[PDB]
Amino acid sequence: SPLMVKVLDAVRGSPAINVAVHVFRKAADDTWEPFASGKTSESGELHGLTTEEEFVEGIYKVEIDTKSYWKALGISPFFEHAEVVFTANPRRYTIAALLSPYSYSTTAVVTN
Amino acid sequence: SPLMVKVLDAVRGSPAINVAVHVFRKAADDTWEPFASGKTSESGELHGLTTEEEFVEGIYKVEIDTKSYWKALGISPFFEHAEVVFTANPRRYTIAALLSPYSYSTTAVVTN
Amino acid sequence: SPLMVKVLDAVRGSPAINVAVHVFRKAADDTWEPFASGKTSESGELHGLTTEEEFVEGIYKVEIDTKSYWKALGISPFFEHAEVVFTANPRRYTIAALLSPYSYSTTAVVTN
Amino acid sequence: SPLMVKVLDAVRGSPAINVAVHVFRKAADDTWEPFASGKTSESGELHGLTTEEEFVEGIYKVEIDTKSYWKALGISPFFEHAEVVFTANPRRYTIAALLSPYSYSTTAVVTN
Repeated sequence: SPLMVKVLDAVRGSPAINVAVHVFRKAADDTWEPFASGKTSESGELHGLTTEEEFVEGIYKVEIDTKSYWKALGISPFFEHAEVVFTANPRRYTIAALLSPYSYSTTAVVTN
Repeated sequence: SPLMVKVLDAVRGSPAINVAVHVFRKAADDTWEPFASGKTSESGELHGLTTEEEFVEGIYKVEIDTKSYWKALGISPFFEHAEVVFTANPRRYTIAALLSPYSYSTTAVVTN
Repeated sequence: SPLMVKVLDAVRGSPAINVAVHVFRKAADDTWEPFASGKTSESGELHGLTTEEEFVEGIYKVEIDTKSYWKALGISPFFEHAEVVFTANPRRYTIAALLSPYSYSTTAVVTN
Repeated sequence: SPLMVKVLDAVRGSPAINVAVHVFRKAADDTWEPFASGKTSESGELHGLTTEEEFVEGIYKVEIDTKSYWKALGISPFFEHAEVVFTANPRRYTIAALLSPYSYSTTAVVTN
């Protein structure tokens, strides 16, 4: 998958497991259409989101839903989800995210 | 204003000046309606976004548009904007954001 | 003070109050000598650390002690303190730090 | 190695390659003695730092030297190195760091 997402938990010092991630792609009419989605594995990583054939040039939004994640862990968080927008046009993108109930950090690692 | 936004630049080590910030509020029909917007001042701060009368309970989205900010500074960034969602229901909220072309961090400071 | 330190708590979404901050300056013999220290106020800010006369060119280390901070709040943290080194030679420096038991972020805002 | 270090570059959106990392362990006399060191590989990762036999309980400091890293890339950074202190006593520790010339973030991921 040319797009991968990795999520860590800053409160517990662990991979964030079973985090829902949704990806959208901007359509010709300026709407966000669902493109791909998944849940992080035990390693905090989300593999197999998309493929090189499907991941064409475009404007993409990656949404990470934190509310459900924190609640299963017994936390009611302030930040409920985080979103980031970028253009695809190097050809492997990793979005690495760090989660806390009142803070998020996201970084793009873009490689060959 | 019960909602304030402060933005810093991690590349240049400065307040991020003239950053466009848009705030949306989720409507009864689950749509994001425009609620408030502004640009950061020389201090990187955005004051007067809203008021206690207007800032009622609800689900809010704060969007920070980085593309225009980086371009005026001669940078074409990878992350184009960042969004965070939270519920309003302490009664002063500060969203502090740190900007880089490949990274964003946002933190909520919620006080009385 | 040409050097200011501001600390936020990412777990609780608040200023980090009463955080001990120590500043060292590298001596001619390559040793870190105590230069200035203080505790953050209710706003999470540490004012009056030093003065323009005292804050001469040099290599400085800012150390932020998190162990005592987290314990008073009932937390036994993994990261016990964080340190950053920079050279002083713009003329107001703010070190802004964000604290979690398993994570720290520090940013320099350097202005006139 | 029960201790691993991974470093990313927030300016360029890449693994930070050839970053010098030094690890110290606090001695009986309260001095920081050199324990282990290495340089990050092309993946931004530093493997083989230590072993389970050598990595006994103690207070450890991980120092990441950014000055040399940024200069080879044509940057003269403000933050010259970052240090974090923790106690070892889960049994695999990953220190993940994100680098910018005016900002650093470090997170501990502690697993089995």
